[PDB]
Amino acid sequence: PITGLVYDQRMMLHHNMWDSHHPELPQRISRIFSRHEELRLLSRCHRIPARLATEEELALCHSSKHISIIKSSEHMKPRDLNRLGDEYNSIFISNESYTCALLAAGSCFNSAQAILTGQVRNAVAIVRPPGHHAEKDTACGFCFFNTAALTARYAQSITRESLRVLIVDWDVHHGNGTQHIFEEDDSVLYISLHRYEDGAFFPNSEDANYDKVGLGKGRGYNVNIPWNGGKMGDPEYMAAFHHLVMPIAREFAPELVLVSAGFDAARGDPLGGFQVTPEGYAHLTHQLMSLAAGRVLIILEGGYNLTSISESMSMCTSMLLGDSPPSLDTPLKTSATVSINNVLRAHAPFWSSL
Ligand SMILES: O=C(O)CCCC[C@@H](S)CCS
Ligand SMILES: [K+]
Ligand SMILES: [K+]
Ligand SMILES: [Zn+2]
Repeated sequence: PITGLVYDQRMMLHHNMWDSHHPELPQRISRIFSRHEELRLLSRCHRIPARLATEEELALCHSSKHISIIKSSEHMKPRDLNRLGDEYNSIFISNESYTCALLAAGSCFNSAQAILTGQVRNAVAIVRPPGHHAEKDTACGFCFFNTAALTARYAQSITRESLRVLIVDWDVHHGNGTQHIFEEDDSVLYISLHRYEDGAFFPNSEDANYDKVGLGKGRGYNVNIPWNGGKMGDPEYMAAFHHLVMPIAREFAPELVLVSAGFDAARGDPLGGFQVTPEGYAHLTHQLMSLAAGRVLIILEGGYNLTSISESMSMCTSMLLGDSPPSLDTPLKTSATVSINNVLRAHAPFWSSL
C-alpha cells in the first residue's frame, strides 16, 4: 500500500519573462509540494524520480514538426521567443520551457511505470507546464505537450497496445487536445467535466459539447460533461460522478486511471469561477480509487490560486494514502441537471449501465 510522488525543482524554470505575475506561476508546484511537507504527507509517500521524456516518446502523440519547433525554442533570443509564443493560443515560452515540458512528461512516465510494475499502488505528479490543451501539432492553453495523453500511450507501450486507460479531466477547462488525440480510440476512455457556457468559455469550441462522443472506433469513448449557467460546486460534481463518470468507468473496467487533475474549478480560483472545495476533490479522488484495482495517477494540470490548489491536491494525495474522506458541506442547480441528462441520453446507446 505505497503511494508515489514525483516533484522536481527544475520544472520551475519555465517562466514568463515579460509578465512575472502571469497566473501559470513557477511557484504553483512548490506551493503544492510545500503543503505536502507541512501536512506531513510527503514522508508517507515514496519519492519517484523525475526524468526527461525522449523525442521518440513525444512522437507517440505529437507530430515531428511540433516537437521540432519547441525543441528549437531552447536556443532562441527573447525577441524570437515572444514572436513564437504569440503564434499560439495563450502560450508564453522561455529558454527552459522545452526542458520543463520534457520533465513533466518523463515524471509521469516513471510514475505510471511504478504503478504498472507494482512498485506503488497509486501516485501523484506535481508537474508543470500543464498538458491537456496541447494538440498533436500545436501548443495551446499554457500546454506544450499533452502529458496525460503521452502517459497513456507510454503505459500501453510497456504493457500491451490495448491496455484500457481511463483519463478523467476535472480541470475546469475542456481538454481539447486530449479529446482530439484519442477521438478515434477505444482503448483510452476520455471523460471531461468542464465549464462550457454554450462555447463561450475557454477554449471556446463546440467540440466540448455533450454530443461529441468520439469518431470511428472511438464512438462512445469520449464523454463530455459540459456545465452551463452559473457557478458550479461540490453537489454538481458529486452528481456527475454518481450518474455518469462512475457507471461508465466501471463498465469500461480500466486497467489504469489517469486524472488530469486541474484545480481551477476550485473555490477561490481567479479563472474558473466555480466553488469545488478541497473535500470535494478528496471524494472524487476516493471514488476513482475503486477502479483499476486502485491504480490511479493524479497529474497536475491547471489551477491558479496557490492556496486553493495546495489544499486541494494535498487532499487528493491524502486519499491515495488511505485516509478517510472528510465530510462535505444543496439542491442541484437546474442547468446542472439538464447537462447531466443530455450526457446520459447521448451515451446510453454505448453504456448499458446508463
Ligand atoms: O480565456 C479565459 O477564460 C482565461 C484563460 C483560460 C485559462 C486556460 S489557458 C488555463 C489552462 S488549464
Ligand atoms: K476538463
Ligand atoms: K476516446
Ligand atoms: Zn484549466
